[PDB]
Amino acid sequence: LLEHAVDGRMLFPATGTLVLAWKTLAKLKGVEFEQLGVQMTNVQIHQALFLNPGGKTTVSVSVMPITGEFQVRDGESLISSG
Amino acid sequence: LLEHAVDGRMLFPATGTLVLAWKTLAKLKGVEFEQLGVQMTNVQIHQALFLNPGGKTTVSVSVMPITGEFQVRDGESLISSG
Ligand SMILES: *P(=O)(O)OCC(C)(C)[C@@H](O)C(=O)NCCC(=O)NCCSC(C)=O
Ligand SMILES: *P(=O)(O)OCC(C)(C)[C@@H](O)C(=O)NCCC(=O)NCCSC(C)=O
Repeated sequence: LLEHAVDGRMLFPATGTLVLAWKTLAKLKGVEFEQLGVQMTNVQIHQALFLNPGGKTTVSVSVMPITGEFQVRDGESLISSG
Repeated sequence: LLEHAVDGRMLFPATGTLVLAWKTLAKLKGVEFEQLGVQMTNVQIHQALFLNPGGKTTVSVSVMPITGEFQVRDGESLISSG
């Protein structure tokens, strides 16, 4: 993930919030993420996680059980929604 | 809560889900629910909840941290939203 930069700065991909919501619904459904067929709609990105070499960055996903609304919150600030 | 029936049907009050959502937000915030000023919007009572007299009913209120989307549910059935 360090090999994805934009003008030197190292950003978290915009498709990383899809594989994070897709790996959190699979857990919610008790299935392996590679055996679940998902369809995310109206995915929005409000900020950009700033990676850093030799460091650890944490992010909290939260998928609403029935309806299917998901967050990728990083504390109190939203990094993505859909 | 059993002293509220509609032609013999003992239903859970529509404002019952308002308090459950109100108390859940306070528990998420850590504050006491009586010290919290809330505002629910578009509270749909998706389906009716028939309270079981002389028994116990379970709900699974869920509030999204930042957006505020709350949801009262029982198993895989939706009972409220907003
Ligand atoms: P201002 O114009 O208010 O800034 C809005 C920003 C922060 C740009 C926000 O709306 C945004 O789009 N952030 C970046 C989204 C992102 O994660 N992009 C990186 C992955 S895609 C790639 C080719 O960069
Ligand atoms: P169908 O046409 O799908 O029926 C929809 C029903 C079952 C009517 C559903 O919308 C429903 O039960 N809504 C009522 C929720 C409710 O009971 N609210 C008030 C609490 S009881 C009271 C006023 O005594």
